[PDB]
Amino acid sequence: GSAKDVKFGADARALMLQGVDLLADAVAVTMGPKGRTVIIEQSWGSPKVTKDGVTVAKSIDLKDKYKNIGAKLVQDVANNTNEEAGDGTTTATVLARSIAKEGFEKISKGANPVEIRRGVMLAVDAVIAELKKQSKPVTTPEEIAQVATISANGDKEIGNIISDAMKKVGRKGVITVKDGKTLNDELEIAVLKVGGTSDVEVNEKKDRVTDALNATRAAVEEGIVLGGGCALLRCIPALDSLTPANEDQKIGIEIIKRTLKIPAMTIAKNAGVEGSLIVEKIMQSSSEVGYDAMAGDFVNMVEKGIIDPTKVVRTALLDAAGVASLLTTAEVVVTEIPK
Amino acid sequence: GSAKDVKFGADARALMLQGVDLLADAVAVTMGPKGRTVIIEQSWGSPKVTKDGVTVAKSIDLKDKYKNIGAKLVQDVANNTNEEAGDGTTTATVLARSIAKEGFEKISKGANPVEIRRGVMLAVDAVIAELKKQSKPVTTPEEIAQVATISANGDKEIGNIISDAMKKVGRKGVITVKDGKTLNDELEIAVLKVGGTSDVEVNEKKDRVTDALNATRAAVEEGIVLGGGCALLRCIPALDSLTPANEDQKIGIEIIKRTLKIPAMTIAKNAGVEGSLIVEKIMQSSSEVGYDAMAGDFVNMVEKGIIDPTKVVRTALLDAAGVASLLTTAEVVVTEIPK
Amino acid sequence: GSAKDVKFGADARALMLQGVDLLADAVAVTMGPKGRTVIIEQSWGSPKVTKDGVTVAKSIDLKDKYKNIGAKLVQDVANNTNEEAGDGTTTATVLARSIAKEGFEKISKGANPVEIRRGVMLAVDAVIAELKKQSKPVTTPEEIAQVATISANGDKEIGNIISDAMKKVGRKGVITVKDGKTLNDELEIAVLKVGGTSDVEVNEKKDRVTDALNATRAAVEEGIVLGGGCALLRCIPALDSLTPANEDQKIGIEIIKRTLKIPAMTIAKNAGVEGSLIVEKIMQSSSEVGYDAMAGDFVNMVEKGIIDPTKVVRTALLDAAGVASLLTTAEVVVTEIPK
Amino acid sequence: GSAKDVKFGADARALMLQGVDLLADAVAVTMGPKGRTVIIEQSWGSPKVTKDGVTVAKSIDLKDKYKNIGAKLVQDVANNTNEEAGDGTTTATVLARSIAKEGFEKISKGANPVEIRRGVMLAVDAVIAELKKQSKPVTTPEEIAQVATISANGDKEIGNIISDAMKKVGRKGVITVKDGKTLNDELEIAVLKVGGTSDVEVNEKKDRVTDALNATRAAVEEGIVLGGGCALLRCIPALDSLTPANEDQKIGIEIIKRTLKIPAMTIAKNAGVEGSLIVEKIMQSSSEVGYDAMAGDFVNMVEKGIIDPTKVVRTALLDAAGVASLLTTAEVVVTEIPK
Amino acid sequence: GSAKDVKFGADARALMLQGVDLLADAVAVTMGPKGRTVIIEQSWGSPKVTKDGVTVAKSIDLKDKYKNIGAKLVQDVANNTNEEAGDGTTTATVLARSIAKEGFEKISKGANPVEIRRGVMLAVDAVIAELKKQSKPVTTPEEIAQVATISANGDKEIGNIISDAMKKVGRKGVITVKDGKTLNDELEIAVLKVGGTSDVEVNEKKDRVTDALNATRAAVEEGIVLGGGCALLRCIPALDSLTPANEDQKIGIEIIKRTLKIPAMTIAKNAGVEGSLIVEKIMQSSSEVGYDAMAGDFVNMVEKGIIDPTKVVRTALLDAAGVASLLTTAEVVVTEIPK
Ligand SMILES: Nc1ncnc2c1ncn2[C@@H]1O[C@H](COP(=O)(O)OP(=O)(O)O)[C@@H](O)[C@H]1O
Ligand SMILES: Nc1ncnc2c1ncn2[C@@H]1O[C@H](COP(=O)(O)OP(=O)(O)O)[C@@H](O)[C@H]1O
Ligand SMILES: Nc1ncnc2c1ncn2[C@@H]1O[C@H](COP(=O)(O)OP(=O)(O)O)[C@@H](O)[C@H]1O
Ligand SMILES: Nc1ncnc2c1ncn2[C@@H]1O[C@H](COP(=O)(O)OP(=O)(O)O)[C@@H](O)[C@H]1O
Ligand SMILES: Nc1ncnc2c1ncn2[C@@H]1O[C@H](COP(=O)(O)OP(=O)(O)O)[C@@H](O)[C@H]1O
Ligand SMILES: [K+]
Ligand SMILES: [K+]
Ligand SMILES: [K+]
Ligand SMILES: [K+]
Ligand SMILES: [K+]
Ligand SMILES: [Mg+2]
Ligand SMILES: [Mg+2]
Ligand SMILES: [Mg+2]
Ligand SMILES: [Mg+2]
Ligand SMILES: [Mg+2]
Repeated sequence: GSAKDVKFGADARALMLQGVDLLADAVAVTMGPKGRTVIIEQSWGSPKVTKDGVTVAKSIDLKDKYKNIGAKLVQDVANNTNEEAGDGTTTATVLARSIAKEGFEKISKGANPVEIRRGVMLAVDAVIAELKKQSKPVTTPEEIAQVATISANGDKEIGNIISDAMKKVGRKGVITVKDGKTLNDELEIAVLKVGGTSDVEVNEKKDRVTDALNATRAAVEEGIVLGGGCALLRCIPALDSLTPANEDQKIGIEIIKRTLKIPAMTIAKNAGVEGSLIVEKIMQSSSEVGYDAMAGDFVNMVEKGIIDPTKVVRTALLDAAGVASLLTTAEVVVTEIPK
Repeated sequence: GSAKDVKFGADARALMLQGVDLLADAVAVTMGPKGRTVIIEQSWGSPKVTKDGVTVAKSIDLKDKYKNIGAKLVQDVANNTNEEAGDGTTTATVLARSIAKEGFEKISKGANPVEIRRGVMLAVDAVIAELKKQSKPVTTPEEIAQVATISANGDKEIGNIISDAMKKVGRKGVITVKDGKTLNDELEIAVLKVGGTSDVEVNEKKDRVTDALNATRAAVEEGIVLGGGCALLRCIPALDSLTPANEDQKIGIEIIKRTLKIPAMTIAKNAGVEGSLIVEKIMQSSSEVGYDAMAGDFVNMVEKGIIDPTKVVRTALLDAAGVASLLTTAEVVVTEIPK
Repeated sequence: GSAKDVKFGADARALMLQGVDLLADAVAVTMGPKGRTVIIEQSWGSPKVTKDGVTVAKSIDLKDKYKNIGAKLVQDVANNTNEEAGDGTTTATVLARSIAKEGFEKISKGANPVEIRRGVMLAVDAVIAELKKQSKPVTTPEEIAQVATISANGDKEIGNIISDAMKKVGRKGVITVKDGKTLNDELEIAVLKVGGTSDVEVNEKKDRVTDALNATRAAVEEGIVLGGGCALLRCIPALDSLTPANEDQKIGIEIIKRTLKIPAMTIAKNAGVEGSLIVEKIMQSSSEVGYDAMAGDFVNMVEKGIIDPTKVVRTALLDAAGVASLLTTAEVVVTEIPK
Repeated sequence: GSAKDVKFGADARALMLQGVDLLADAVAVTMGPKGRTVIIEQSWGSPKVTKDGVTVAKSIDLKDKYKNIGAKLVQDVANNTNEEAGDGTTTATVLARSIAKEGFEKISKGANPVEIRRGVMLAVDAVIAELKKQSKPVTTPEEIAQVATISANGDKEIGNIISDAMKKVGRKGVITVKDGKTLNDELEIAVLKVGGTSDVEVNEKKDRVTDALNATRAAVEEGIVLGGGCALLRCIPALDSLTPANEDQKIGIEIIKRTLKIPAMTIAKNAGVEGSLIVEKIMQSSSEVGYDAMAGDFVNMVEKGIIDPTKVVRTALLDAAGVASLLTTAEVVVTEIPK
Repeated sequence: GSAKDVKFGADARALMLQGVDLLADAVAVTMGPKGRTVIIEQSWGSPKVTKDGVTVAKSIDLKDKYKNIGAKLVQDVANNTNEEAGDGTTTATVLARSIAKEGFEKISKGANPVEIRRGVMLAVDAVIAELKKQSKPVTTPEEIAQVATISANGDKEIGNIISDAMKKVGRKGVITVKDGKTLNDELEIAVLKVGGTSDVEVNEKKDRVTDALNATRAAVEEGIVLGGGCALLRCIPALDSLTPANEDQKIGIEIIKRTLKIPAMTIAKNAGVEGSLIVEKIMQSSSEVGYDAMAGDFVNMVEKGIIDPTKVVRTALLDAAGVASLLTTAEVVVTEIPK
């Protein structure tokens, strides 16, 4: 009914990529241990300070229709990752942005983006198989504490509290988080009360505790892989083994291969160092060796406790790859007229 | 009641042709195996990515009144083709655009567009008779699988699932598509669950599965002709045999004869090659020989499985020809004032 | 109550004649066998393509108040002709435009437009008497078929269907038209189902079938005269016989005499030839000889079947003449201020 | 849903710092004995004249979205300090502004604001421990009178009335303030009636009496420290003893160390003298020696009666530090479009 | 002739003070060893980078008429100081700004600014007498080297070159500066060639060499006092000894007494430390002890070589005080209308 504006070819792709880049640049400043926070103005009260990828993504709406379409697709990526895992939304956002950019710049007159998407799906399936091959189950409560601490932005006390809750009520016991009226966090028999002074602080801490609980639930329901994005880096040889069916599938496989390095470079970049050199030295190093951004040095991640649930990284990669690959098949964009 | 703007002669025809060209150019980028997708912004939620001709056509509304009139007529073509067949909307759209363009360009002071329309109807009846003469019934389930795969953008798994459903519940059994909550497609006794990661992917896959089911229902209800637009190409000698009654009917017959080459040229164009040379080599080739765009070579279509239901192409040609021929008879266009 | 704008003399007449000319030029492109169609944008859905004079006239509303007054008067002419006959609206529109133009052009300081209107009424009464003298009753079903075919824009099948209906249910039997769900027209016992592919096509065909039914009902309720506007051309000697009472009545008689040639010239003009030469050759020819526009040659009207009901032409001439003659008497025009 | 504006890096930090500086500069003109008042226009009646920090803070709302975000955060600081103590809102506001300013000015590419916030929390915990170590309980009613007088802007009669009320109904007795209909303050058995001539005067006096009652309740529920900001100045050696864990924690500790001098400097500034010299001479002086701004000379605070509840200063420092340190971690600010 | 705008009272004073503050804030960032540079856009070529006070002052012209009047007066101060000394323009600018500010702030209905100006003149005469009493003549070439190095922004090579030139051509010999075509500075028999790479660098170095030569010429023509603004700080007791004749002269004497501390505070402020504490510790210290900003510690000025010509400081103080005191007598300002 309403009048529509139709955009063709690389112009619409460029506008959507600008929107995706804006949303992903806003989200990616909160990734890793040395990541900052984002203040979102709240209409009815005090602003909200958050380090969560999905919370930042869902709060960004753009005036331009095509940039808003791209932003909405990235929000879909982040929301799907949040609902199916509870953690890993920033990683999914950066992976989706990388895949979308790689697919957009590789579109030519003779290229077939549908077969590129197919090759992306096969590459992601291979990477997921490698990740499942590289997982190790959680056998000790210390691993649970390490996972909770890593997912709580390196907070020892949150991990200790979650480990105590899992010891008290069992590994599969019901655990919930409710805001506390005191300065410190406490545990009741499980119910977690979050300490703080203002509502913004308790909300940020509650978001981090919820992320830690979701991540440790995923880590106990599935295996454990290395942290820092190195688990995704170790799957490049799996893609090297695969053979393409045609040129477009080769393009998609190379897109996924280039994207697999993105989380580690983002984590290093937030730490103030050069991500490319860090990733190159990680790949040249041994399989057990990774990069600690908080300490800023190459260590053994299992010993240091830098580990991630394999479910979180698996679902983040899958959602980001699927949505971005579907996006790259675009040729025409139809939007409503901005009345 | 409301004030009206009245436009005469070739100016209104040019404006309506511009609207038709815009809508058809938006639609035609999704035709054939190497066709891209279209993102349509949704008012209430995430945008919709589709490769369906009728879905793209129905979502385009223009501000200019005359361009909107042309777009509405092309939307009528696409909607009628979708309702009476369930597939072939893009072919009907491109055929309607071609017929409208040729009819508009052949209008002179002494020309009679009504007799041109009559000649167009005679030519289309002859082509439909030839298509019915060239059909072959479906006798093996492998033909059903080939038809479903071709109508599902070359997806082997969709064709296999539909063939399994037809084996289990019979050729005339009740089959429906419902969105799945898992990663892969599954069959229940028939009900199809569509796999995916996000809603956009499952919606696109559901649209393709519905297209495949409608096309295979048409293919079992009627005969089978060659794919790739070659079946419509083989009917040119039938038009050569026909004799006109006057000059206007000859003009209409030549309009239909030139339009018959449009689908194959569009399919080749989406593949990144020159449509004219492909169509010429197809016409010089044997009757069984057609052009495979995915493989990009001249093959035997029945052996390779590039086949189409004759009902789909028949109704697409009929609807497009009727509506476009009625359009070409225009001399005056009356629209409402854009208050 | 509301503020009014008052216009005097030839300026208001010129504006009103501009409005009348616009509406009549829009309507007259659909007159005769070689007439085109008009697309009218519909607010709630798809546009409507029509060849009907009254349908085109009723859909034109002008922003300018005086042009809209003229257009409204021409719409009155067309609607009265449609209601009292069911056919002949385009002929009435062109006759009304011609009479209004000649009446406006012949107004001077000493001229009396009321006596000119009186002379117009006497001339039209004489022409109607001549038309009644020249009529011949319908005695054979072939005449019914010819009348239906002529009134259905030369469609043989519509005339055959209507003749079959009149044979089945009698000449005065109840016959109605309802839209069909199939490709071809069919008859039930009388109910007519109209075939087609899209709603626009069935609507145009329904309008033509309704026109044919109304025209054949008029032709069976009254006599038959020659088609192509020749019947109105044959009444000029009747006006030559008449003697005026004063100068103004002579002016009116000459206005009607010049207007009597309008329909044939319009039919020839839509055929792409010179109307003046065709009318002159018809007048120099024999009484039985007329001009076939579809064949583009001078033939015998009765033998070829180009015949019209006398009631349709009689009422079209009467309505057009009355309204236009009343129109030409204007000196002052009062309109509302365009707030 | 609504369109959002996203600002990155130091620009958003500068805008929020401008908003914070505006609100804190408005608030800080009312600190100390030589502080002025603020008139806030009331929509429904006469304006309100107040010397209360939270009342001034809550009444300032800025049009610019980022400045409004900063102002809202400072309002959160002031409101939390008012709710948890009843007094010390101006001190909390100035401390929060100072901490936010130093945190913003120390942000670099390699700096980690989260670890800076951690160091700030450690330093504040150390300062709170020192304040608890330096407290002395209230043992005499003269101390209650001194605390009430200090918190009532040096009003002897308010302190005398509150001391009489505490003698009559006990230290923990229920005491409330109600506006009086007479010129002078009176006490009933406890209910305080505030004297005055106009509603503005009685409102200002009621605000000061409520502040005095809350402060003396805190002073009787906890210990007593030196006034004039000297108690917060005496805790710098406690920070000197502390050792950092890394560079960012050292930055945070130095931020808190520099902030600890803010209240005394502001009190001196409102008195028309140089705050830096006063603070330096206070630090060089003995522990019991502080600066009397009303007398404008260095005296013994306990003997002169310049004392503060330790709870008020403790909670003001804690709230200001927490909220400001959370603010300094900002990198991206998302606001609504000013429609 | 041209229309005039007249401003009365404190509004014009505030506008002129804003202009003076703008110019002085621009100039004062280049004072002391830790002073930055100023880039002034040149109309005909590359911009000019300078650390010279008069060069920055003369390049600032304001659009507002009253601010431009204040800026023009400060430019007069700087130009007179440059012409009569060759050095000390920044000190004169900051002294003039301080005197103007205190004079403007101390104007009341009963105050007499003319007698305040008189008291300022007596105070400045007393300070000049103290400066002449505290001077010591140059007896060694090492003192010449120290003076040249101090006036050349601590450049050892410039001081060495100037000392060599004075050894070669005598203490009163003719010495000039000409731009060099080589990378390093050289001396010919005296002519100084300034090294560098581009014109901006050689221009900045030439300005510093000219400043050093003018300062050492003044230092040999007159005595030597302590650097860092300590020489002006040591004259406060001389003002303490003076007795006023009335209240306005006391106000002027206190204005000069407060202004005498400005250069040292500015030098400390440019070094990133608190000027008030540095000045207080300098005044509490011994007469020979001053503050080295480059080393950032309290040292012996004569031994370290931080010395200034007494003529430069004397003329800077005299010019600044005279012009600013004349300015403070303002009551009415008349400007031209900005056509
Ligand atoms: N100390 C550390 N050194 C290196 N990498 C780390 C460290 N702590 C966490 N990480 C990595 O940073 C990621 C956490 O980023 P986060 O902000 O939680 O993004 P998301 O919410 O998308 O998981 C984890 O994948 C983890 O591997
Ligand atoms: N591999 C192939 N090679 C050549 N032509 C193909 C191939 N696959 C499908 N086609 C042709 O492309 C058409 C399908 O286009 P499609 O996007 O479904 O348009 P529509 O929806 O109008 O049918 C079919 O008519 C088929 O003949
Ligand atoms: N083949 C023909 N040759 C010449 N005149 C024709 C022919 N067919 C129809 N006509 C004339 O054209 C007229 C029909 O015009 P039409 O579009 O029906 O206008 P209206 O609706 O006002 O009758 C009839 O009066 C008839 O005499
Ligand atoms: N005579 C005085 N000399 C020095 N400091 C004082 C004097 N009276 C009060 N103060 C200080 O001023 C502060 C009171 O400021 P106030 O306006 O109450 O701010 P707040 O409402 O935030 O406490 C107290 O902390 C007290 O230490
Ligand atoms: N190392 C130093 N430590 C302290 N003061 C210094 C040092 N070097 C120079 N100064 C002081 O800084 C002043 C030089 O400032 P400058 O930029 O030359 O201003 P101006 O051009 O007005 O003299 C001198 O008066 C000198 O006393
Ligand atoms: K994050
Ligand atoms: K399609
Ligand atoms: K007509
Ligand atoms: K206050
Ligand atoms: K300088
Ligand atoms: Mg996380
Ligand atoms: Mg299809
Ligand atoms: Mg008709
Ligand atoms: Mg108080
Ligand atoms: Mg100098």
